[PDB]
Amino acid sequence: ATQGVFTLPANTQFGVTAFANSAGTQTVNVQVNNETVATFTGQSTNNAIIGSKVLNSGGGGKVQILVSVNGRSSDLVSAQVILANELNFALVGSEDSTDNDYNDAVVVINWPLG
Amino acid sequence: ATQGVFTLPANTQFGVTAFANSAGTQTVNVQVNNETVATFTGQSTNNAIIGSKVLNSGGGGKVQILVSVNGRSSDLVSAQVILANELNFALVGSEDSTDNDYNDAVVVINWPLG
Amino acid sequence: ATQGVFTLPANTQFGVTAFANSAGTQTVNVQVNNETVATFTGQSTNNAIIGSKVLNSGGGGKVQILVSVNGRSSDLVSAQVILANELNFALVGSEDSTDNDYNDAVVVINWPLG
Amino acid sequence: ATQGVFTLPANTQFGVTAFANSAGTQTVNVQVNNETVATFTGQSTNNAIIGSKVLNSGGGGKVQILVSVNGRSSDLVSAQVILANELNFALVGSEDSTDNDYNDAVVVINWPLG
Ligand SMILES: CO[C@@H]1O[C@@H](C)[C@@H](O)[C@@H](O)[C@@H]1O
Ligand SMILES: CO[C@@H]1O[C@@H](C)[C@@H](O)[C@@H](O)[C@@H]1O
Ligand SMILES: CO[C@@H]1O[C@@H](C)[C@@H](O)[C@@H](O)[C@@H]1O
Ligand SMILES: CO[C@@H]1O[C@@H](C)[C@@H](O)[C@@H](O)[C@@H]1O
Ligand SMILES: [Ca+2]
Ligand SMILES: [Ca+2]
Ligand SMILES: [Ca+2]
Ligand SMILES: [Ca+2]
Ligand SMILES: [Ca+2]
Ligand SMILES: [Ca+2]
Ligand SMILES: [Ca+2]
Ligand SMILES: [Ca+2]
Repeated sequence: ATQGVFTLPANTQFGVTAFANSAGTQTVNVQVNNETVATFTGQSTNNAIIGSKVLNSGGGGKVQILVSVNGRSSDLVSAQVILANELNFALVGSEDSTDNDYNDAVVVINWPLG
Repeated sequence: ATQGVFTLPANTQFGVTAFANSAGTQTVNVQVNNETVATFTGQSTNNAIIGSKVLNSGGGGKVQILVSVNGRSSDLVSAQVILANELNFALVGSEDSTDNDYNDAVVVINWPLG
Repeated sequence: ATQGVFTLPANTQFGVTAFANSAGTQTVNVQVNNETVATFTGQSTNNAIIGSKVLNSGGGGKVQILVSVNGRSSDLVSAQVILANELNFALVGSEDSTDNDYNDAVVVINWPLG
Repeated sequence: ATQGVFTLPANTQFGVTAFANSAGTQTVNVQVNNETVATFTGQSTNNAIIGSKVLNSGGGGKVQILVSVNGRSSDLVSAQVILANELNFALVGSEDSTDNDYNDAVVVINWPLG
């Protein structure tokens, strides 16, 4: 199945934060309604934050996360969880190799903000 | 029900990251096996990161998040989600007032690292 | 926080299924747009299905689960999870006593159908 | 990523329930520590329950769900959600055709029981 794609409510501010846990340098691409709006590039084997930004979901609400290492697309896993029918988390893990820890880049999307 | 309490595998490193979205200064206490190991204090209405640390779950694996604003306990909501039977997110939201956005402090715990 | 309340897309068919794990007879009330549309009454200490029905979320999309045992409201826990940005689960546990297993009535809501 | 594989606590009773939403007849295979312990076969386009059993997780706690239609493996999506650090749901969807609704067989695993 496709992973890393989420439908947010329209015109909503959201946070996106990425962490790295790999020998490989991670590139996280964030798209909103099919346009790249953020890029995080970094490397850590100890969960360093490689980016955190506030974005708007726009008219369409479509948010897509892609992860690559040296140009190779990482395999993604994702889900959305809603707490108290209002607090949302869109969650991504990614795997750049074959150990299947799925933490090589970890991406957390959160809304609402403010 | 009690919220903000999670059982991690023993002696395992985990990331804890807190975000703020409130007029109130947030205090996030992180306890491992019933002892405070970290406290994050900060203020933001724009999802600023008020703390991010790597911690160890210790022998018992018990991790508890408590949130307060000027000595008043916030109401917590939480859940744990596991992707691909391997990547874990323990998620906390909190409410310090009456609008019920539950984002006033948001805490994300992730494991494994590395 | 309020638990057991979920916002579904309007005019959408959904499944609701309840399981019992308690000495006490469970009465699960399902409200759609603030009107009772199903009542499941049963008893089991071994996960018997006490109801499974197809319902419609109607104009407003509001679904609420309440559980009582001998007329006393059980404490609820809940969350929603979405897989592949499409497959939805709204999940409820309930506690009728002091052992905090939260499984005394378990309620699973799933959509879409068909 | 591999989907439909879950680690339960050892030697633990759990519920497994399968629902169908497809023109295709669903065959759901349940394995405990790499051996089949149940098979559910049925058809519905209205969320009928095609199986519900109580099973034991065995010494290793490994539970796997596989779904096929007329011998063809369905694509799976899955996650586990834990409420109140106690109440567990392991969730599977599956897709047998081209519409990507992932509901064609839906499997819910719940524990603890009792
Ligand atoms: C080469 O493998 C990459 O780096 C290692 C240090 C591990 O983090 C592994 O999960 C990652 O996929
Ligand atoms: C006074 O209320 C607090 O501050 C506001 C600016 C909002 O973030 C609200 O959610 C928060 O509870
Ligand atoms: C009296 O307590 C009720 O029945 C027992 C058999 C247990 O299922 C317990 O969780 C439940 O709350
Ligand atoms: C042929 O397609 C199968 O049957 C249809 C009635 C739908 O349920 C579709 O999701 C399913 O994959
Ligand atoms: Ca890896
Ligand atoms: Ca890694
Ligand atoms: Ca608030
Ligand atoms: Ca707020
Ligand atoms: Ca109980
Ligand atoms: Ca019980
Ligand atoms: Ca389908
Ligand atoms: Ca279908």
